[PDB]
Amino acid sequence: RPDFCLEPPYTGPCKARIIRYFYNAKAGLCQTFVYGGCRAKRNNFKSAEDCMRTCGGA
Repeated sequence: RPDFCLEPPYTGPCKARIIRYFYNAKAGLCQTFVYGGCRAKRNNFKSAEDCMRTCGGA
């Protein structure tokens, strides 16, 4: 698995609130969180599917 698969949910400096998903290594699966709306990191997906296709083990 990559390193980015373990990044924290970085909302960004934007004060907006947008439901996004991320691989959460601290749970071991793809989960939802609130994201800001700028400076999206690698640890940021549009669905659990897409997260899985990207980083879902193998």
